[PDB]
Amino acid sequence: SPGIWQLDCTHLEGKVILVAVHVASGYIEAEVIPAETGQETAYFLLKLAGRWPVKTVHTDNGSNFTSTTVKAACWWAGIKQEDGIPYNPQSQGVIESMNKELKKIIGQVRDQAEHLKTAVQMAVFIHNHKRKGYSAGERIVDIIATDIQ
Amino acid sequence: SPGIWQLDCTHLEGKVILVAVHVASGYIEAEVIPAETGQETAYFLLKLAGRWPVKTVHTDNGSNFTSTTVKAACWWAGIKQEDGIPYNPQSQGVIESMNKELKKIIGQVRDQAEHLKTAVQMAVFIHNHKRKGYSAGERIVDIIATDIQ
Ligand SMILES: O=C1Cc2ccccc2/C1=C\c1ccc2c(c1C(=O)O)OCO2
Ligand SMILES: O=C1Cc2ccccc2/C1=C\c1ccc2c(c1C(=O)O)OCO2
Ligand SMILES: O=C1Cc2ccccc2/C1=C\c1ccc2c(c1C(=O)O)OCO2
Ligand SMILES: O=C1Cc2ccccc2/C1=C\c1ccc2c(c1C(=O)O)OCO2
Repeated sequence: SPGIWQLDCTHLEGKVILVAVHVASGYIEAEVIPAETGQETAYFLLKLAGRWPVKTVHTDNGSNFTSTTVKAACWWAGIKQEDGIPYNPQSQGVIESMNKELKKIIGQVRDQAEHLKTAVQMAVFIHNHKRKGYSAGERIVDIIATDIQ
Repeated sequence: SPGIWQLDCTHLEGKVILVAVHVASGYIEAEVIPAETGQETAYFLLKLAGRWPVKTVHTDNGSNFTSTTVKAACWWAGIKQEDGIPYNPQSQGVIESMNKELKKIIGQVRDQAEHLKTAVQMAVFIHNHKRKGYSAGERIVDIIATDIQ
């Protein structure tokens, strides 16, 4: 489980927000794209895996699970690509809650930037620094450092 | 020490690659932009500081040191913005070497993707995972984990 991430795609302002959550910590990275394609999802996973030791990804839907470009990036980066089926139903709920909480934060900051993408990165920052006690950013570093050592 | 990063801007294919290096580990994040502006540097620093606990940044040149947009982002994210002057000249030489090494990796992958931005993220991945013995990605997590405790 230190290597497990989940993809999640949510919509705001006619645009798509692609999120990766590190399931054990709650830590996230996110970006805005005009629409979810395999091309964009593949690039996002390549960025993530160069930054954190991503071993497994639960993909967000069957189009990205099937996408040959996503499978190419998962092969390149050494990621085991998995489906995203909430074989555990508390999964659907945790992700829904995250999207509602991210959108709330986005609305709390939205007036401080012109572009949605800036607001989304402000919300990533506030989410990862929030203590709840340790923050998600502290949790992920502690988890992965324990895994190394 | 655990919160110190250095900005570095290098050029390839008529484009600019903006790099942040975590000085104690060598770990990097990077992006391709059409040219270095305060706007893009500000956005890049907001992304970085949402993902790692960025306390101090040595800016790469005086235009980004002066930029009011850069200063806004550093204020928003809680980053101490510093000049980039190698009061220790070892610094310049280290950054030069990194740019040469990154360009070398980029050339090694360049034919595997159409777009430079993809090649640069492949190079970020190879650089962060290279063991030296620990990799930069391992060093950064160990340093920050040690700091949290
Ligand atoms: O062919 C491959 C192998 C590979 C391995 C890992 C990641 C990407 C690619 C990849 C292509 C590609 C994919 C998405 C992109 C993208 C490109 C590109 O060709 O630059 O550009 C932006 O989003
Ligand atoms: O260790 C990590 C990795 C990480 C990734 C993303 C965000 C924060 C962190 C982080 C630590 C942290 C450090 C100093 C702070 C701070 C926090 C925090 O609250 O997250 O809050 C104020 O000064
Ligand atoms: O005014 C502020 C306060 C602030 C605080 C933190 C980061 C950005 C901003 C910021 C503006 C901004 C800056 C760069 C951008 C950007 C925008 C934007 O307005 O969306 O869009 C992409 O690069
Ligand atoms: O702990 C971290 C944080 C980090 C950030 C970026 C890249 C790697 C790492 C990393 C660990 C790591 C884990 C498993 C590996 C591996 C490495 C590595 O070599 O970096 O190499 C192959 O299997």
